[PDB]
Amino acid sequence: GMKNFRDLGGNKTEDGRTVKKGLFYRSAKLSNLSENDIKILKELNIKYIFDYRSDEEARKHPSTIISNIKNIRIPAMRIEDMIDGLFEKDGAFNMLNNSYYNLPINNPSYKKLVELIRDYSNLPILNHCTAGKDRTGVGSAIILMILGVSRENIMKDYLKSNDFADKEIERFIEYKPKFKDIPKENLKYIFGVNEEYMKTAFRRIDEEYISVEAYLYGEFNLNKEEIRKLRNQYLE
Ligand SMILES: [Cl-]
Ligand SMILES: [Cl-]
Ligand SMILES: [Cl-]
Ligand SMILES: [Cl-]
Repeated sequence: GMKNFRDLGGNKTEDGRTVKKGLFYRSAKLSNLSENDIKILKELNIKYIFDYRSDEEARKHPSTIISNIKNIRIPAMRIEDMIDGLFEKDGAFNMLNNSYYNLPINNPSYKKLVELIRDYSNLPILNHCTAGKDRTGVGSAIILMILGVSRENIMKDYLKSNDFADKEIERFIEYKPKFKDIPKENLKYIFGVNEEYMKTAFRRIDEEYISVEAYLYGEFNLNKEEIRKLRNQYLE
């Protein structure tokens, strides 16, 4: 089917409301969808699929076409080798952390995503990258910030990608049995997500802005009254 897929609805906000279901979805890539997968997405009435991937990723893994669903792609970024040097100075843990540091500020992809979600007529939307975990992690976190979800609850939704990671780790060990005794928690830094990555994205926000509200105003021109309006539309 479709991997790492979930509705952001049901998350609690700091003001006591809950995000409405059926408006914001996130997933991993949408290539080689079955006709049943297409039926699911059509029955959810999704209007836009928002793709964070690079030109090369989209060329190698084109999304399946769905009648009546419009696709918008804007790149949000500018295995054996990763495993060996995983924790070294220039290794994959440090490099992925650095990617998260660079994601939330001056991002043309997230700016377009926020522009889309500012109008109810554009919803429902689905946002995805390749694994649905890093670029979609920060983009979905931004949606949740706009909606008023706490950092603790943003982190919980972010870490849900580790269920997909567990399946990806098993798939990888089938491909390369020589790594069957690498600690699974170590492979999760590559195939999954970790609190430090999202904390690095938060830290960039906090270094640049005194509050999440200031960040949303500075990066997306979302003033307080506009945030109030969106919350009244999208929360129950
Ligand atoms: Cl999954
Ligand atoms: Cl900016
Ligand atoms: Cl092997
Ligand atoms: Cl944490």
